[PDB]
Amino acid sequence: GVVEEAHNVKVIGSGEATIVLGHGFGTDQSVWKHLVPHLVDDYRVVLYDNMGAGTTNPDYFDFDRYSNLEGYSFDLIAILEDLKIESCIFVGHSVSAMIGVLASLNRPDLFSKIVMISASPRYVNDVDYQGGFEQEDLNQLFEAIRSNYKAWCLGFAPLAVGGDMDSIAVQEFSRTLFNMRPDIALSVGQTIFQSDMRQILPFVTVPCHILQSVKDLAVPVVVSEYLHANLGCESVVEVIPSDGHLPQLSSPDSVIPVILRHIRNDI
Repeated sequence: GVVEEAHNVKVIGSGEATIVLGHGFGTDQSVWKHLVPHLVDDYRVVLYDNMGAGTTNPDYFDFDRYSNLEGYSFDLIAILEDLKIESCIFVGHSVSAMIGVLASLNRPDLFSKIVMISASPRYVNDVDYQGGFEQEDLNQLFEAIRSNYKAWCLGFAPLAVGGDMDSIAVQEFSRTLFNMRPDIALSVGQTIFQSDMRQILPFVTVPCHILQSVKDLAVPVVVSEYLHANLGCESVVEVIPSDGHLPQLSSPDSVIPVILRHIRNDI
């Protein structure tokens, strides 16, 4: 269908047991390349790209629709409905964790579990909340994006990925990041960095597994604690001894076994 094509949907396997994987800003479904091999024997695996990813048609990026994270949640529900999926485990990386959470408020019946990787409900600091960023520094970031997108990508990618700056993962993320149309990257970056999902956390009913690197440029460890304390569902936190915002791509040996444990085992 047109929705599935537009999001580059891939479905691997069949049967009831289903896992759906959603990616974060700057990357695409390829971020899951080290996880998927360990899932396909036990699950029907669904991969898709967020609208606005470099692998998607920019003509389909409706700025009004995606001005709130709910637009992405509607896309996710649409994909699940089109594929006739009545229940899944959802694994959400970065912004996709919150997209899955929002989708679960509208259709909790569609999700049995949410596994979050590098999630945050709020990046901007206030006097009683640490998200990791002051507004002035976000403003500088947006300025840099608009000034020279390629130069910004080259400087940002090693910081986001962490580890050695010359790594394959850094190069890969730099490529997928620059693959986004610059106006879409700027718009999406603003929408995500300015988001606030804190207030809806108490309404979540689907159990959540909260995973992150101990060193993550965009997610202070206190954010995992905040999610755990404020989510209205049963939840569990595991901070991984890894570096980076895309640790399933850049540090799979330490990160993949943790993700698999949380997928396979309930709280």
